[PDB]
Amino acid sequence: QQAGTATAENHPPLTWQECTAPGSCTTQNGAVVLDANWRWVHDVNGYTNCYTGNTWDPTYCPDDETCAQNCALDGADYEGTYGVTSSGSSLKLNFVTGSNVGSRLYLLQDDSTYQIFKLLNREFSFDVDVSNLPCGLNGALYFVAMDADGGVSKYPNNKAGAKYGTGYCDSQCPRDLKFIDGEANVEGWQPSSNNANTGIGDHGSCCAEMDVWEANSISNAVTPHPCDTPGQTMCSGDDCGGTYSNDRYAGTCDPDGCDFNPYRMGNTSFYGPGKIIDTTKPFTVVTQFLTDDGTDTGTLSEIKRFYIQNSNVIPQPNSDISGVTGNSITTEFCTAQKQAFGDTDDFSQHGGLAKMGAAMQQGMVLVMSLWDDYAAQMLWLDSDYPTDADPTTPGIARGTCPTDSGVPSDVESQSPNSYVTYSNIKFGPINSTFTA
Ligand SMILES: OC[C@H]1O[C@@H](O[C@H]2[C@H](O)[C@@H](O)[C@H](O[C@H]3[C@H](O)[C@@H](O)[C@H](O[C@H]4[C@H](O)[C@@H](O)[C@H](O[C@H]5[C@H](O)[C@@H](O)[C@H](O)O[C@@H]5CO)O[C@@H]4CO)O[C@@H]3CO)O[C@@H]2CO)[C@H](O)[C@@H](O)[C@@H]1O
Ligand SMILES: *[C@@H]1O[C@H](CO)[C@@H](O[C@@H]2O[C@H](CO)[C@@H](O[C@@H]3O[C@H](CO)[C@@H](O)[C@H](O)[C@@H]3O)[C@H](O)[C@H]2NC(C)=O)[C@H](O)[C@H]1NC(C)=O
Ligand SMILES: OC[C@H]1O[C@@H](O[C@H]2[C@H](O)[C@@H](O)[C@H](O[C@H]3[C@H](O)[C@@H](O)[C@H](O)O[C@@H]3CO)O[C@@H]2CO)[C@H](O)[C@@H](O)[C@@H]1O
Ligand SMILES: *[C@@H]1O[C@H](CO)[C@@H](O[C@@H]2O[C@H](CO)[C@@H](O)[C@H](O)[C@H]2NC(C)=O)[C@H](O)[C@H]1NC(C)=O
Repeated sequence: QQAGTATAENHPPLTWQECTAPGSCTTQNGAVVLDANWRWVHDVNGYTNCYTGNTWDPTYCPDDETCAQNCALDGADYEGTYGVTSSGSSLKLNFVTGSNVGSRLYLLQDDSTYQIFKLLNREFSFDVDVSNLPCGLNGALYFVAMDADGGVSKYPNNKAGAKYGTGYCDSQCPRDLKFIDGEANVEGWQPSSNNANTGIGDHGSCCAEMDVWEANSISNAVTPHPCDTPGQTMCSGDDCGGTYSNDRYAGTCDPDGCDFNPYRMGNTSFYGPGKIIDTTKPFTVVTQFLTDDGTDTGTLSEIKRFYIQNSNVIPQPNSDISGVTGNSITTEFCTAQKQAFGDTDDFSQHGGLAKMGAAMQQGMVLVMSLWDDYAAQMLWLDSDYPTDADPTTPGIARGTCPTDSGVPSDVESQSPNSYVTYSNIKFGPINSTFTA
């Protein structure tokens, strides 16, 4: 994709902190950028769309390469079109703005380069307000093994780069992306039946993903997802696997992950409105990525979670699922959880924590997003899933929402002013970001 000139691009600023020890932190002046899929794509020599609704225009896009040469990604009116604002260390993502639904943003080191985090033997903390996230919505904060430059050094026909939010990948090997590896996704494009703005092409973009936070006011989950190749790679067709291929398990990435959602793990009292972590008010989420020998070069061995609300430091609750002990993600936990729930252990198949840690070694980009779910209505996060199962069977119930909830047309109409706000990001050594 070319860099368009019709709408100006300016990245909202966002501060965050690096800490060396508890109470000893310094401020980084970051910024965020909107993902390429949200942008106008048009003729590089004019203003005619290359893509409208969910249709490519063959005049500009007779094939993937020509399309990328002929078409430009343009700038974003962050507040007015996309409902994205920032102030100091706070980033607020509104749900519906006009016809736009949510957003996906990346943290920048500079105007052409994503910030890279090396998570091994480190701790990441942030504050969040999920109070205005009802059933069916997901405010996500997570890491993916994207290239820092958005692909530009590898793919000459990508001139837009990180400045325009190119290069996304995740453990679903998403095929909905309009540009992957300097090519458009026109040649095998199939418009979505239920989303007027989207489709699925032959190309997908795979990489490992550490889902630190997927949540609404009902439920949350923390979920690593390994891939066979840790960093960004292209896949083709149904061999991509992931949510939108014929078979989610056909590819090189684990689409399910090894998840810890306290409600799903048998403690419904812990997280939600008025609960131990009371989602009607903001709180702090701390996540630690521990290694087997406690050093920067050890193998990822344990992912731990603490919450802070009203100055009370509260560990993740223990699992109350038979056979599955503790409050953290480890190989033992993941093996046990898949067995107890009767779920396929695709996590182990794609290298588990060892491959997650390999991705962490490559460096990962911070993503903050807000979305609703055309495939599964977020039922996997906040309801009973699958819907044919007995909600009393361990693993089925993940939150309080009914199985009719979360249909995009319903929640976009009923809760347009929903939002998620992330703030006070802190990163550093274990125990450096909070009062252990
Ligand atoms: O007026 C300006 C300009 O508009 C152009 O039209 C734009 C329009 O402005 C945008 O609102 C619209 O944005 C949608 C994108 O087309 C669409 O691809 C994107 O799809 C999302 C999907 O809705 C969402 O569920 C999905 O969520 C992912 C999360 O982000 C991740 O965190 C999680 O891990 O995984 C989930 C599921 O995959 O992400 C996809 C994107 O990958 O939704 C956008 C918001 O509604 O784009 C239009 C262009 O297509 C118009 O063309 C111009 O003429 C005009 O100037
Ligand atoms: C759901 O999860 C919550 C949070 O983990 C559980 O509450 C916690 O239960 C533990 C074990 O009983 C409590 O720990 C104990 O505290 C007492 C008194 O301070 C101390 O004597 C013991 O040595 C132990 O440390 C803990 O206080 C409590 N945490 C909170 C924040 O309330 C709860 O039991 C779980 N509910 C269900 C139904 O499983
Ligand atoms: O964000 C990427 C896509 O996510 C899809 O949600 C999936 C979750 O990311 C994944 O962790 C969850 O895995 C389930 C699994 O499907 C189920 O069989 C097992 O019992 O529990 C796992 C943990 O909840 O799967 C869901 C659904 O595929 C979104 O549906 C999709 O829109 C989005 O692009
Ligand atoms: C981070 O702080 C925690 C909590 O103070 C430390 O964990 C404690 O470690 C001691 C042994 O060194 C144990 O007796 C306690 O039971 C632990 N508490 C908890 C909550 O786990 C931990 O060692 C610190 N990490 C580092 C790298 O210093």
